Amino acid sequence: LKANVLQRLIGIISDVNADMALLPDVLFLLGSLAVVPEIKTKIGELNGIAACTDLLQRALPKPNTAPVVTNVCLAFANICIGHKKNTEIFSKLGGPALNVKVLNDRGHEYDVCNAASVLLCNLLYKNESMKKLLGTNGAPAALVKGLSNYDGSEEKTAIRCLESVFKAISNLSLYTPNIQPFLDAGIENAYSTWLSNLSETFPDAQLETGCRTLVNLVMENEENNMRKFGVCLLPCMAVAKQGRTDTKALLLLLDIEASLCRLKENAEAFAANGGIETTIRLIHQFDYDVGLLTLGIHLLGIQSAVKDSIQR
Repeated sequence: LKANVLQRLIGIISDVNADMALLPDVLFLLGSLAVVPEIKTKIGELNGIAACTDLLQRALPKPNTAPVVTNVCLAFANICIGHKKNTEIFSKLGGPALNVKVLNDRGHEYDVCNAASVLLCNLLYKNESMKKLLGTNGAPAALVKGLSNYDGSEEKTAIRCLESVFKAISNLSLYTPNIQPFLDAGIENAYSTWLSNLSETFPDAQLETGCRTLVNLVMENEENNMRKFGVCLLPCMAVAKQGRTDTKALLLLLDIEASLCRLKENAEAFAANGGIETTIRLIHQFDYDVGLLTLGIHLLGIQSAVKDSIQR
């Protein structure tokens, strides 16, 4: 305080002609000092969040700003997390919408997408205020857009990105209010594209994180919703032929199917696409797995009702 460190960082952030190589590090340090709850509030008070929102605004359309945009987003995440007073200064500055803008306008950039998604989650934490706002802010859509924009790349950047987009989606869905938005946004069509573009090379850990949400999306037996996510059957099934050994991944993949196959339209599709054949091929390899057995026979139990299936 006596050396006016915060004001100095804050000033460099404000200097329209700041050194573009140093500024990432400036942003990172500011956010880091928020670790001491005193300085966190005092950044808010010393008009830091404003200097940061201004910088995000004048940096979004510029090129060669990826380091700057990610770090400002993260700084926001470390400054606002469970800090109502600082969260409110952010909201009154229109920061939620900025976040969504960052996802919508710069989802192609892996480091950026990642940081923006972290910000979202860091706001939702504790602040219900934040929960509702983002569901309406158009955030749900942006996330979905990103999922549907995944290129199936397998670089750490990309991977970490997804794991963060998915994390956001989940922490949003946590609030029942913000579920429906996602459905209007067409999450179903995105998940489908994701699975349909996946590879056997694709990391199993991610598959989990992903499917884990789908699982919840389709958990209840709302007939219409099963119809809604019907697009997710044939790709869920193609991805289970691939030949993985992650039991915890396959459990989800089949749980998706089991939920879905509570609809005769999908049960039949399952059957017609050699679902039952591949289900027993799977059950065999993994018959040590108490759960994947429990779910594979349950998934066959539906098929006694289906026609021309007992024969199959």
